[PDB]
Amino acid sequence: AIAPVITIDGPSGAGKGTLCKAMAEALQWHLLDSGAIYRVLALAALHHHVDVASEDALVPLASHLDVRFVSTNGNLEVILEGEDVSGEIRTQEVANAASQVAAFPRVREALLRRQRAFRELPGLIADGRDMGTVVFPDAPVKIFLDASSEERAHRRMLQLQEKGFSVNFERLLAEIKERDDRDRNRAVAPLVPAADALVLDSTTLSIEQVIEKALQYARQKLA
Ligand SMILES: Nc1ccn([C@H]2C[C@H](O)[C@@H](COP(=O)(O)O)O2)c(=O)n1
Repeated sequence: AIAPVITIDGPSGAGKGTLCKAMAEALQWHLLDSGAIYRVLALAALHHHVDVASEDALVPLASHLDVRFVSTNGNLEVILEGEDVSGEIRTQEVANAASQVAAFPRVREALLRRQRAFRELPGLIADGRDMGTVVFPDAPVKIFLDASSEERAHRRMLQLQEKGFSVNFERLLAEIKERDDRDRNRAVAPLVPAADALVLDSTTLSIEQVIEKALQYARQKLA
């Protein structure tokens, strides 16, 4: 309950993950990739044949979901039912399925405790959509990392090409656009910056610049 927390909310592909890892390292604080949980759940639904369009069927899945995260030894390691799925949850599908699953209010609430349990001394950087607005309301440090949707798409495309996957800009743009709209239009706990959240727009800023500003702001408020 009583422990500092830095929330980093923002749309898809805004670089929250990186920014979260970089700050966790610079502060030797714990990390929480909330998206990973939603993605893990969606992967459980697929394996256990649970209808992703059914709130009733997802709830029992959510409350009894056996997940597990291991310390970022250079990377994150997601474990479902004792099986490293770290790569499988990083596909487009799952990502689409996590959005879908994420829309049901009853589901989110059934996951509330698991996320809040990451709040431990000395600190916790929390990456998600509603960390600063629902999950940890009283966070002393709230950042809303964002960009234009065109930029985030270009970055995503360039990242895919690095790994050698075919790409299309138009398509990718429509992929995230849909994703955000869903997470933004959602009647319960939608994407939206907390009033006291610092809006970080990284459109023209390099990666180091983002970290630089994020850390400057954090250290200031946390003394
Ligand atoms: N705190 C969060 C994190 C994620 N999501 C949902 C909407 C995102 O589309 C999806 C995957 O998020 P991420 O790409 O950050 O893994 O899960 C959410 O509703 N709340």
